[PDB]
Amino acid sequence: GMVEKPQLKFKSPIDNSESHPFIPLLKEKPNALKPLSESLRLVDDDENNPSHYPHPYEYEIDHQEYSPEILQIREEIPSKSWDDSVPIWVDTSTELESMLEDLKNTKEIAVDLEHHDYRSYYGIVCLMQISTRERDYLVDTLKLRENLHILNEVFTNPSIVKVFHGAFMDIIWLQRDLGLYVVGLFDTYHASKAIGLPRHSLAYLLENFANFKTSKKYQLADWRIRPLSKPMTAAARADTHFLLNIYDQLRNKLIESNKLAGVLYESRNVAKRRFEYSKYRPLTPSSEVYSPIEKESPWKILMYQYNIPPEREVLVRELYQWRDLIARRDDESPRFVMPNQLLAALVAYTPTDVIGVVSLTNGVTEHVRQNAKLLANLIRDALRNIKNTN
Ligand SMILES: Nc1ncnc2c1ncn2[C@@H]1O[C@H](COP(=O)(O)O)[C@@H](O)[C@H]1O
Ligand SMILES: [Mn+2]
Ligand SMILES: [Zn+2]
Repeated sequence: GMVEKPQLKFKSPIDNSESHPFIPLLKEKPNALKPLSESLRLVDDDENNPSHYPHPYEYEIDHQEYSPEILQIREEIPSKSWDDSVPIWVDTSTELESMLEDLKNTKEIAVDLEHHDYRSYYGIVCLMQISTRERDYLVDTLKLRENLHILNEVFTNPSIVKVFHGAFMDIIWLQRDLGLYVVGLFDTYHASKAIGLPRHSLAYLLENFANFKTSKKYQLADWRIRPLSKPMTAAARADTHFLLNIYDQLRNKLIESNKLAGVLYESRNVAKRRFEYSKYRPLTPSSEVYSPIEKESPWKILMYQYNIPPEREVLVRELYQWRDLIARRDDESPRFVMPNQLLAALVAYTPTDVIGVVSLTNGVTEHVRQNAKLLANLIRDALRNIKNTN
């Protein structure tokens, strides 16, 4: 019901302090063209972007040649009958070792991930789905967070195609939490765009090429929950179960129209994307680097102007910074700690005692309840500074 925070069980404790640029969790580097040595270094300051570590597989992604059977129009392979097998649950190092052995014997695999960001500061990968032509695997990325790095042997093997649909964030999530990278990517989203299909979503593809109606009733679900519910297990399996066949049809159509190279180019760039803490994000925002984005109100005085008075912007900002520090401290998301509507509510009514803060017509969060005095003090200070100054 309450769902105990899975972070508590991680072997390596999370760090939201952000005292340095992101450091790749990679310790071993298979399918390497350039030693891991030249990898873990640093790219000292510059106007464009401040000191940071580079993408450990950037070289191979540019140099590693593609498997020849990707440039060939081949007979497509139908997805396996859904009922002919059960998804294989993987949450043990041994189960993980056998799946790995199995993945090494493929020409291509379909991959997907499920993520959670409400009860975590940066967020956490809760599930990984991997399909072969024969079976569907469901990987518990919470319980095997520290072990999953061994999949790099396949995820970076250019001889095996890894099919994802719109992997722009997956690539980010894979390195940030599991130190996994991808070399040999084929993005079906970029494939759909190149061909010019009317719609480019996974759901559109599943409905038209696999006759599977999808449900947006899980892109808001809590993937941290163990065990997975039947309907959630089915929805996760569906993201990769039909993908290899969709891959065949799109690949062939691309070759047939001479647009494959462009898709592979687009895919290599999705794979080269690097993760960095907002504190060290490059000045000019680009699609080559990902830094945490605020899923809420515009930094400081929001545009959702709940009729936010003039003199009350210092207050607004202190609330924002306070919220962020607490979120980072307890490793929670800002909205869990205090949603903008509530932050706005405090600014609008400016309660100055505990009673005023907890009885806010809007209702209150646990963090605001536990810090009611601090907030009432913070607010009282803000007012006094107003009546004063001018
Ligand atoms: N519509 C959405 N709103 C919010 N988060 C989403 C949405 N779609 C996907 N996500 C997040 O992205 C993860 C992967 O979704 P997908 O790319 O559709 O497999 C989910 O488990 C969510 O954490
Ligand atoms: Mn996905
Ligand atoms: Zn999914």
